[PDB]
Amino acid sequence: MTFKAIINGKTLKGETTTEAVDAATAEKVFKQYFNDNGLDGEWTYDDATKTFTVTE
Repeated sequence: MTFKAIINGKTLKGETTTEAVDAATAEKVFKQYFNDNGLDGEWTYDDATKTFTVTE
C-alpha cells in the first residue's frame, strides 16, 4: 500500500514518499534512507490518511 512519510527537524526541512505493505515494510525500507542523515528519530503510522509523521 502506497504511503507518504514526512520529515521535519528543529531547523531541517524534509518531505518524501514510499509504498509499504506492512508496518515493518516501511520501517525496513526507511532504515536504509535514515542513513542519509544518520538521525535517530522515530516514525508514526497513520493509515487513516496514509501518511507517516517523522521528526529529524
